[PDB]
Amino acid sequence: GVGISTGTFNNQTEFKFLENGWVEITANSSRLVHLNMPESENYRRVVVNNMDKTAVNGNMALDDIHAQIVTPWSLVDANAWGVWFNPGDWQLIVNTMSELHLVSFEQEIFNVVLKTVSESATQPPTKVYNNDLTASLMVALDSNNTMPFTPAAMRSETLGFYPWKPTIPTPWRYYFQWDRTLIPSHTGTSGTPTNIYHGTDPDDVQFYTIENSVPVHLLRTGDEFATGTFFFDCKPCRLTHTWQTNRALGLPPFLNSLPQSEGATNFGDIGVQQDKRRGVTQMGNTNYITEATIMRPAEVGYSAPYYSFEASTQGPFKTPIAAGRGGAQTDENQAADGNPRYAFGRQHGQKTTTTGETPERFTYIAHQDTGRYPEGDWIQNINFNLPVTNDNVLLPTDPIGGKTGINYTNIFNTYGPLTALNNVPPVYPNGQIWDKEFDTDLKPRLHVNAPFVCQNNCPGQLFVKVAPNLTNEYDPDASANMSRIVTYSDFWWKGKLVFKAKLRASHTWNPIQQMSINVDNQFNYVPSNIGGMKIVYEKSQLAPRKLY
Amino acid sequence: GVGISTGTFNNQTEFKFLENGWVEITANSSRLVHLNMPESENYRRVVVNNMDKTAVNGNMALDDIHAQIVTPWSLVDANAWGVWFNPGDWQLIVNTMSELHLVSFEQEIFNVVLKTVSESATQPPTKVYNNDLTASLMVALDSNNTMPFTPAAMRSETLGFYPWKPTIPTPWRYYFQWDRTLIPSHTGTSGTPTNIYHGTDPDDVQFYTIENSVPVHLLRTGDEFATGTFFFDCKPCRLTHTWQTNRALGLPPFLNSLPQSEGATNFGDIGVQQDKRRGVTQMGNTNYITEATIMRPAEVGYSAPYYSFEASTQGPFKTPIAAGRGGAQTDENQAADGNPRYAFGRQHGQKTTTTGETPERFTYIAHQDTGRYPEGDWIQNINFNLPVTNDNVLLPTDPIGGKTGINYTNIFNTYGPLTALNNVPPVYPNGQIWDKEFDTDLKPRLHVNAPFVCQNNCPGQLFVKVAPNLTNEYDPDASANMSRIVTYSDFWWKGKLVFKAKLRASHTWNPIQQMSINVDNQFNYVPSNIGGMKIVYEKSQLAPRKLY
Amino acid sequence: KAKLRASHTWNPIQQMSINVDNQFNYVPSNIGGMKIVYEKSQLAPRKLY
Repeated sequence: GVGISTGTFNNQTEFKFLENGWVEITANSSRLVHLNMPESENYRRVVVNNMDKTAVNGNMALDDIHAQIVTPWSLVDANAWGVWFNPGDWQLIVNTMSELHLVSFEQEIFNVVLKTVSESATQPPTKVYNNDLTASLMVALDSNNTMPFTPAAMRSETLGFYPWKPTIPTPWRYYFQWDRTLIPSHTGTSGTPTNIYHGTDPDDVQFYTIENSVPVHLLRTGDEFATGTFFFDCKPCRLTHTWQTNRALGLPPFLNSLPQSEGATNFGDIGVQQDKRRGVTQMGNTNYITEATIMRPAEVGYSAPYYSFEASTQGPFKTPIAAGRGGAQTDENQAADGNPRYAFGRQHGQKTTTTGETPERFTYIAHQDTGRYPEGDWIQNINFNLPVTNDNVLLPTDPIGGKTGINYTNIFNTYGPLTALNNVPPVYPNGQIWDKEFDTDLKPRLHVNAPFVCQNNCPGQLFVKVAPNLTNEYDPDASANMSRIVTYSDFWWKGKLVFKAKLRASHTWNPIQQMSINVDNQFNYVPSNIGGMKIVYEKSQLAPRKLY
Repeated sequence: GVGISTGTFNNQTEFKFLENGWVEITANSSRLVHLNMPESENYRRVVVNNMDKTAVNGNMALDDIHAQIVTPWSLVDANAWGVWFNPGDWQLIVNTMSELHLVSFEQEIFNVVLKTVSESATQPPTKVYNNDLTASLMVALDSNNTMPFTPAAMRSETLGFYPWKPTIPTPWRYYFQWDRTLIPSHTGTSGTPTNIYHGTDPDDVQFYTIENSVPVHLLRTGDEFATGTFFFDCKPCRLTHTWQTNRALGLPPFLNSLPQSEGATNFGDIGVQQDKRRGVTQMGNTNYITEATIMRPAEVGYSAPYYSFEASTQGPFKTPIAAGRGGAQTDENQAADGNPRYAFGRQHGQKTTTTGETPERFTYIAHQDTGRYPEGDWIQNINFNLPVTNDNVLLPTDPIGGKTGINYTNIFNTYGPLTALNNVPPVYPNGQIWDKEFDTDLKPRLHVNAPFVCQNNCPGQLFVKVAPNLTNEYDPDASANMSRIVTYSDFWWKGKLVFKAKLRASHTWNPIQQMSINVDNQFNYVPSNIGGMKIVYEKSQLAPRKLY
Repeated sequence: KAKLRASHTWNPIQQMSINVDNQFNYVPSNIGGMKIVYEKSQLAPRKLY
């Protein structure tokens, strides 16, 4: 009814321990969503063109030319870790569990309130907000996944992370087809390369509308819309990292001489010469069996061509890399490729009382040792004389193509049938939870943006829009814009995400690295005297696991 | 209730494939309709008289004198192709099906909103729109077809073609009886012909009101009106055209000499003289058997007197022609008679962001070869000497009545008992879907405006009107106009039209002409950067069919 | 065994058709010379993601 509520606020996460060390995690989340009427009631087709920026030779990485369809609908997106967990629940899950399953997902909309602004133009020009009890909110649930899938976590435009703060939805848009061609150059190149935007191929035109595809529900004040329960079928995401490289697989060599005194410089020693040892190598012309030459079962990780831009029908793009380097060799100073860098605003983890429009940034360096250190690689000739000569090695200090800043590791690629690698780790709080698999014949082995991939079907997207509120003067045969009453809405969203985890067990004599609070990160978890909150990122794969 | 919705937006078309190659097409359509209170609450009887225009000799085709009854009700009319299908569904139906049945039709009205304008006269004179929760909307459904049938597609006044755009209904009116007499003339005629409007015959006066004929429902905000399901009984409309003329029926002549080399000028030849052949003719005094003389089973198409104005009790009108010419001989330059010409506005297919009040026009040239080429006809004497003499042929260059611009084909008529012809094709998007059969004793064989004719009964018309909102001062004994509160309405219309089609089959070695998108008509199906949309017309009978 | 396609967008789809250019590739000549010109097979688009 008019003065009857249709739902209940709930933002609790529960832990229900089953038998055999399985625990059912059910995270609830509720928000207050503020929605304005759209700027235009029509679908647009806008072409973005920053050709003045890439007209300077060398700046071809800054390309932004694309085409998109601007729709009057808005999207409610809750596909991020920080929507469902606070740092206490995340510390509990990360420290106590070993693997994670994704079970189900629901959402609903209740307690709709529509108000109209009537700006009484005084000399202090005021505005009185009145309830419009007969206005409607239009809600479309794309359960068959007919619309193009747009995850909002990649643009940092999901729901907010604080339960006591009102949030906004994202204006929806999708990509339209275009053709462009950009020839690269460098600073000090004679002439201008081709920088051409061709247009649209008629064989690839797809124009989607919400009205022709999805049934749209009209919600007044006493109405309530509830999505049913979707059920996932996914692979488990493991909360442990591996440390073993190719240099630490299998049986170590037997030491015939052990140290007799304590110290960091009392080393052990194999008492056999390198040309008198036993074991298997893969060098048919070499009697040396060392730690770098001994045969391993497979290879962990691979080398990829890093900072490689590939061009296609719609312009250049960067090549994605599955796992980057990180650990004792690389810091914030030592720049690497493969580690993602997140940017976000005050709604998603930045300090709420900060000044300026510069976002907050961090680079996520994972714990799994599956990367490569490109400054220590080399090729050598198959003759394999051990004091190697100048013209028999390919070093990373040798120029490729005459360019002194390019070596062979920039174009190297060692992916093969012996390559083993790991899935991507979850990133709290800004990371995505699930993702959709590509509708192609040969599917990729992993995604670099989400730990779960719903294979057959994913949860349908939820669209929302304020219904048009017309005035007395309205002529559809006139070419001008539709004149509407200034209306906005407030509704309550409530979701429920259910997981399933397994409690970890101790295997070693020594303790394990855990997530804790100390004197350094103390004031990152409490509000300030004004109420400024923030959410700093936390690691997810803390405990180690033996690979082999 | 007040804050409870009473319906659901739906604008999807479904395809449900049955057995034996039959598919059930169910098109849904929903709109938002904007309705003002009427200008006057009374019925009027207005006589239109453009006698100053036809006072000039020669302009008697521009007659507009009639009489009509102006009612305060409005009509909701959804009898057009573009209300139910988008160009994708139309391409699917036209390319894949062969015939079309019309099954059922429903409509309903829900989510009524009534608002009053109270213009607070400030120096920036504003107006505040307030909900009137106790106001009513009057809805009359003429299910027995008592009112005169007025199809709105002939004046381009149906509902809009875009689902995301609000639409308006049409103010209802019907024809009243009058008598007029106009004698034609030409430029340079001595004197003035009779141009007289007589008046009304008392034997033919019919004054219809909605209140005395139809039960009227009163709808407040929580109310919902739903028409039941009407069921059609109609002949099927075929989506294939015929190409065979009278010159291509039956067995061709046997060729005694075939060409020996390829080329466009290596012709075949019948090796028999024209006075030595066999076969049946219909010339009792002629031994020549040629392709023009050989007997055919019947005649396809007919000749009609074209641009012939007939006069009757109520003035002159044009004579309708069933099928006009079109193809290799006629273009937009070569003007023809019989092909319809549509005019329409921004609500019905014109570019929405265009300027001016000039409508958009197109001439629909069909594919069926059932017309006539009047420049190639001739009569000749029954003596039939084959090099024909000057005074033995009637040519289209010979003047009829001494007039050099008139030949005998303007007054010719060859309709007979041997005439075969085809039904009218559907015109997307502006064409009518169904039509009512005349309530006369001898009914016409076809209509030139709709492919379906509901014979016994048709769907009843839906009338709508805002109920009167009186003020405190109201005196019915005073001769002045009723003073009302300025009120308008917004309601949602939702219809459901069900068809039945049969999937086509391939019969020939060669492919068939289809409807496709290419580089010419590419930007006719996508919005612009402002949101300007348009709907260009598409052909409906694409595949050929053998007549005999 | 095939599955009939469905319409998803507002705009039409590119189809295979006969026109004035490829007209005489599907009929025999006056001597009987026939030919078969190649045709494309993946005409309609599909969203990848």
